[PDB]
Amino acid sequence: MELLAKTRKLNALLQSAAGKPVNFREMSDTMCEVIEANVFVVSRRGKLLGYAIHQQIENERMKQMLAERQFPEEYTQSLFNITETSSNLDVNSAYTAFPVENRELFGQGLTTIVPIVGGGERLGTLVLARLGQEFLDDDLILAEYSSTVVGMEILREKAEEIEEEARSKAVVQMAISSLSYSELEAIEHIFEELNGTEGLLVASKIADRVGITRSVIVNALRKLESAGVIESRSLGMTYIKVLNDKFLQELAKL
Amino acid sequence: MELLAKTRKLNALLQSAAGKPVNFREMSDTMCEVIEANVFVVSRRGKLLGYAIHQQIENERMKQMLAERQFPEEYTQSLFNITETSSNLDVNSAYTAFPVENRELFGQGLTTIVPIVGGGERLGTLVLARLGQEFLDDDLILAEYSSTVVGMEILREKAEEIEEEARSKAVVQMAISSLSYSELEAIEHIFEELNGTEGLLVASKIADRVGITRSVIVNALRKLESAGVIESRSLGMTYIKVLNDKFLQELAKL
Amino acid sequence: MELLAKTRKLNALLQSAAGKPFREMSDTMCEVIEANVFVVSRRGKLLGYAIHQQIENERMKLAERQFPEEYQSLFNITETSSNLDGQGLTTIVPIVGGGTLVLARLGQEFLDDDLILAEYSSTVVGMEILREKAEEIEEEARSKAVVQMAISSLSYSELEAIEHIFEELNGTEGLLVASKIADRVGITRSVIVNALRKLESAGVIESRSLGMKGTYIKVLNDKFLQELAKL
Amino acid sequence: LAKTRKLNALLQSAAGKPVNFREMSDTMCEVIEANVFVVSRRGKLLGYAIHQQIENMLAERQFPEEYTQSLFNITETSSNLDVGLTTIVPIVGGTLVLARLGQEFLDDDLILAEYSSTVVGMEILREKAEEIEEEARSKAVVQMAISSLSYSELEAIEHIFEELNGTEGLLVASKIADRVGITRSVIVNALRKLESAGVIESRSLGMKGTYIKVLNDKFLQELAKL
Repeated sequence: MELLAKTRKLNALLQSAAGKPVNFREMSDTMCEVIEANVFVVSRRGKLLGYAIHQQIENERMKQMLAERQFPEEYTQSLFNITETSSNLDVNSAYTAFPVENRELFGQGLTTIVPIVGGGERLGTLVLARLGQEFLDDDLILAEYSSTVVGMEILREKAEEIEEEARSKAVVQMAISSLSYSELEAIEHIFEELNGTEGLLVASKIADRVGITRSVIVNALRKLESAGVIESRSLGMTYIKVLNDKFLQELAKL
Repeated sequence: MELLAKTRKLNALLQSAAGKPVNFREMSDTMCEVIEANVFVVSRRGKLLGYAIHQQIENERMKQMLAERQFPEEYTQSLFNITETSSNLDVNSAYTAFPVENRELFGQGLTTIVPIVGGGERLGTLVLARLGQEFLDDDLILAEYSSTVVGMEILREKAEEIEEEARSKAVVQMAISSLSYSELEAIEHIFEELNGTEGLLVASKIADRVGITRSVIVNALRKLESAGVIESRSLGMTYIKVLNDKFLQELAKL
Repeated sequence: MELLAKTRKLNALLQSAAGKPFREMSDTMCEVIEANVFVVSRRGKLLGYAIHQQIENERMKLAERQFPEEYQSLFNITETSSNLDGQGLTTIVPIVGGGTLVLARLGQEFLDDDLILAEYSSTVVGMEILREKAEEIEEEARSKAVVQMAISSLSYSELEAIEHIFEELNGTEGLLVASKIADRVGITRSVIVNALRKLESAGVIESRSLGMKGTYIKVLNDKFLQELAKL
Repeated sequence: LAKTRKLNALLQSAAGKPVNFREMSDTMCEVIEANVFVVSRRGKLLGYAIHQQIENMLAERQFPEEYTQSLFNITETSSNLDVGLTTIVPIVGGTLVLARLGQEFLDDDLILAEYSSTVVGMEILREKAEEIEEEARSKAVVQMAISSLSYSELEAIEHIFEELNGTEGLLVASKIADRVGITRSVIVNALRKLESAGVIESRSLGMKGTYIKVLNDKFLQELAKL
């Protein structure tokens, strides 16, 4: 049919959103439009990475599930049993997206569960729901097309995390490479006095501890701030803020 | 009726290849199978990023340009004029994938040109060729859906190449931070004597013609070999080989 | 007679001035040697000096930071040469090997009490000149690494933005209107925002706003735009 | 005795480049003529050299606990401490300890003992600074290599060295593909990226598999998260 129309739009979104970064919200919105049904891109753990509502049913049980952006733990592990595409599931199924729970009112309450694979592993679960039309081969082409693209974008987000988790640690260590012996001993006792990420630094409370100059403490802060690890601010008679997630971790290796 | 059957085949490859290739040969092979037509994924400058033949054509006019993995300059800048899916462009054209001398046999010979765009930038050009019948909405979906994925895969490669081209320089620079002054000036004169990637390191004069210790050259070479920059092999009278594309470039800064 | 008192002092200055090197090391010798000090580079440059009596001859007077050179006998003076050149005298102790220490004084002529305070110092100087280079190549290369790390975090579009951003600034600092760059190539402004963050994350730049007037950006790395000028 | 200042001059006027203060201990031991014992503040024998071998555990790396704490509160130069003479000179900006049964301890012997005690400090600080230099750089390269990976081969690398259970070992081809379900070409691309940064140095051995040897001290550790 003129399914070609609904694919060009789905493609047109992807044909700019391609590259960085990954936006599951705007992506689920387009699926919601071209599949003409509710969309729930669900993580392995049951977390909602993105979603979009085409037809909204007024139910405190459901809209709440959407509020934590988390599905019930029992229902989450149930998706693992679904290995292949399971189309048009009934309101009396253990997989339905319609715990209404007066299901007589919901005769046309349908549910489609397409697993989201990145080849090597099941990365998530695409959940559909609709009250108007049956899920045909037409609606499955768009659902599976999307599920494949989601899988790539989940594997990308997970790849880019591992990349940056290591990159951030790398620049932290290079910043440490800059320090002298005293400057390191300085930095250690500095962030012990703070005991966290933010705080005010009493530079006179140190520099008497070991007899090392307060000017040494200045180098140690500039070198870190030079590599963007921190950023200090002149505050009365010094405020420092850590700009790196892994800085505190790598520092705690005495 | 199932276009779905032809989409599952295409989807099956895509997810089961998300694990980092990128392989345009594998992609082209499947398209050629599900689209049921010849596939030519063309780079911006005419290079074939990938291909797969469904129907063996008979001219060595094409069998040589295919053997060269490169399209003519004239035909390439012709592809820029195509801004959107052009379907079934005769054999009488300037866009046809069948440039022949004997055209009277290729009346049913056709061509379809789907552009490949991402981020806003025209990345490549998908080209289809078939003798059978005209490309239907059936094939146009599979063509456009493929051309969309090829787009975001080209963008992956360009971002991962930057990821690597810059990382490689970082490893080089990090190895240079290990050197002393004498250790550095040694490396400078070593690869001034080589005048290339590989060569034999005499150093019987090269070291003491300028007056550089033969032991400080070892430490300098061991440090470079530590970061995987180089790799030396032994002999009576040392052979060296640069394993980093960007090492020489970064070293050309005094 | 106890030279220990004069060598305990000199030593108690180097333990404190351990690392972070010659402007203050020259003051060190000028005090304990009690003579003018001139720490001269292998090629003439003044790495540090300190004056004790200050002959106001002005055939010499140092903001040149470079002598009228060629001076070449520090060439030729391979050993400590005491009391060269009234008693306007000079002691020249070599540091060159693998710079040069020059002492000047009106009065005594170093005695034998001695250059052993100068030779002692002249050795420590050499170790700190060797420290200078090692702790320079360390930083000059590591900075280039941080920059390349920052660039590796960019996408193709995020890079295209950066290439244009600092092609507009025409220098180190300046105001940036993120408005128009998005219109010159047709890429999202959020891309420009994302690109600037990745640089600012590694401390390459700083980027804080000026309202709708624009965003002010200041490059904090000496090696950024250099490495950026490579295709 | 200006040559006696020139002894200590060119003995470490090399100076330089790396830090080998075992070669420093004999420099003092030859010229102060002494048994030299460069001791860390906590107790480890950072270096030593013996001119006068005594018919007398140095084997090794630390001293008697409350002999070290005795040295700690020797805040000043104290020569001829008897018991076989003894001289203890502080090293701080470590501890230098001398001993002899010969020309006592001259105050010229003290000059060279005190002057050396200063140069030691500088080279302890230099060694310590250029060690933290290394230890951090040794981690930076590992993390650099790890950033090159993606989802699958991080998981591949995680399982590989988990099975290796140590530094070196043989990897049985595709026996590993069972336990992660990813293409096994992924494993190769993983091992290649690591050894491209000097983290490993592998070797293929035909139908047996592939041998691998970790070359980075900090790789095994940093990989342990997870």
